[PDB]
Amino acid sequence: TQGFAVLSYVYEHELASRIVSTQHHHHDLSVATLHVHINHDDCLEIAVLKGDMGDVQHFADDVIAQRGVRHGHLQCLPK
Amino acid sequence: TQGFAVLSYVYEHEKRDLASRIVSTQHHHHDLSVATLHVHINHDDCLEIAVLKGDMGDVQHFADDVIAQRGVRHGHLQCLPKE
Amino acid sequence: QGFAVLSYVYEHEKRDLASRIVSTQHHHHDLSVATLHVHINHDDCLEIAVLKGDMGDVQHFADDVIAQRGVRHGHLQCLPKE
Amino acid sequence: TQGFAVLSYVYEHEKRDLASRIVSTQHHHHDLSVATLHVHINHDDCLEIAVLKGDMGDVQHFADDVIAQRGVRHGHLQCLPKE
Ligand SMILES: [Cu+2]
Ligand SMILES: [Cu+2]
Ligand SMILES: [Cu+2]
Ligand SMILES: [Cu+2]
Repeated sequence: TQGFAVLSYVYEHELASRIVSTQHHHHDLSVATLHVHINHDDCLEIAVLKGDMGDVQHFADDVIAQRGVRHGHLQCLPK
Repeated sequence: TQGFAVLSYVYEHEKRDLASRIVSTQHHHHDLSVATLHVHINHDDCLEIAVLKGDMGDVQHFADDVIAQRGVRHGHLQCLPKE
Repeated sequence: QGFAVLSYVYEHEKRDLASRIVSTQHHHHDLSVATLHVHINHDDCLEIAVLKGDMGDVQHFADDVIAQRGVRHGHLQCLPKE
Repeated sequence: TQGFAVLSYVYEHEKRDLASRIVSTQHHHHDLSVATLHVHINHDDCLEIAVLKGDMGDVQHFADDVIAQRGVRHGHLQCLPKE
């Protein structure tokens, strides 16, 4: 199954480097990411992903199952 | 003078006590920040586009500080002062 | 009192729908941070809007978007102040 | 020359035919359009930042056409050719 997906999460940046590195390990899955600096400590990120829905879960696992990542949510949009 | 601005730049996410520093200064100045768009342009390089809002002088000074970090390339500020 | 992530899919060529979505968003521009738009296919757009403010106001605003005829896959993640 | 580019511009959202044309052109050139960030800067005006990818001739021709529409203001292009 192919399609798009939306992966949102909150984290304390002071981890930011690890998450970007994690996304690049799957960068042909990534379309773009929106980042909002919600307070001095916390970041809100929303990554839009495109491709195989199995690759998507692996991306989401690598990000969401990390310590420090909160409020994770994956929405899949299969074709 | 108030307004908006678009600050863009490219950096290497591995060479990244820099990555930590870029996000850290945005947070120190988060009153200026609206939102940032990040595109992974290849395995090594990140394009970031930071939309800023506030006093154009403060925006300029902030942007210069970001661009002056070793490893930030293609640093570019487009100012949109209020009409 | 918090943030939220509003995400939805719609057909951009639907003139009344598209006009209504952006019109509601501009009426509540004070509750809006920024929106990411990605083109899904020839017909369909994916938008992700980050919202900020009172959770009541933010939810009512999101409901006004999601209730529009033609908005698909509408989803709201509320992120109340911690 | 392949690469990326950052195209930014401002327009009034009440110009519905202009708005529809901007998005329809992005979908027409879907290969060129990566993603777009939109900020509702006030009740009337929109700021959009489109990230583009492709041949720099194609990207610049696309940007010209957007900027050439009456009602598009503050049109700006930053070209990032492949390094
Ligand atoms: Cu942040
Ligand atoms: Cu990156
Ligand atoms: Cu679209
Ligand atoms: Cu707008």
